[PDB]
Amino acid sequence: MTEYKLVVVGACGVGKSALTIQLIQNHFVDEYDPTIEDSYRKQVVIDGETCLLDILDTAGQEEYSAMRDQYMRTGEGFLCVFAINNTKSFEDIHHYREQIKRVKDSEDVPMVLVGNKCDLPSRTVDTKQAQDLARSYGIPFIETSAKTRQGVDDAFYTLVREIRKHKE
Ligand SMILES: *CCC(=O)N1CCN(c2nc(NCCC(=O)N(C)C)nc3cc(-c4cc(O)cc5ccccc45)c(Cl)cc23)CC1
Ligand SMILES: Nc1nc2c(ncn2[C@@H]2O[C@H](COP(=O)(O)OP(=O)(O)O)[C@@H](O)[C@H]2O)c(=O)[nH]1
Ligand SMILES: [Mg+2]
Repeated sequence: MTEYKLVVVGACGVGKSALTIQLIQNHFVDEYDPTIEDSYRKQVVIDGETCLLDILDTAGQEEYSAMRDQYMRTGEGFLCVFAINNTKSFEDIHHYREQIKRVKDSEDVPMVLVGNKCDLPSRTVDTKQAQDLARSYGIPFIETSAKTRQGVDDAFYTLVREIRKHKE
């Protein structure tokens, strides 16, 4: 079966680890060590086709370094996560998109924009703001809550669909 290398990126504390652990283990982690970067494998059925997901949950801060850049080029799709109560993390999406474009030779890289923590009432990044940014990039936007699990599988599966569309 096909294996998809997915890379979860975004600012510190947006929910990268919580999203990933909800996908893999189906529980919510409150204090997953912010410095720990690990990969997880999971077999899933998407649109009736079984595949293997190979998911990197990023945590390191280093950039513009040959080794990390070479590794990130191997990512086939990127889950670009911000938190809807963290304006800075939304603004950082530009930086993450630029890093993906910098390291990937391809001009069209599978990406999904994820606005996480949608269970919270204090929302400083509007749905429309994020939808407009996703429309500018031409990529899907998904609102998620790792806490309640809303949209978690949909975000990852949407990214796989974006890779399948790119490879075809
Ligand atoms: C809690 C700690 C945590 O989760 N993280 C992960 C994200 N981190 C991170 N920080 C930065 N800082 C640069 C300052 C800046 O201007 N902004 C907007 C944050 N840079 C990161 C870069 C990358 C990254 C690096 C390379 O080399 C390639 C590449 C390709 C595609 C996507 C990202 C990258 C990563 Cl993975 C995380 C970065 C802070 C700690
Ligand atoms: N309310 C809420 N809290 C979340 C959500 N996702 C993550 N968190 C919390 O925000 C903090 C940072 O999450 P984490 O996944 O460790 O962030 P990372 O640095 O991006 O890996 C932790 O306390 C999580 O429990 C969410 O969807 N809703
Ligand atoms: Mg983490």
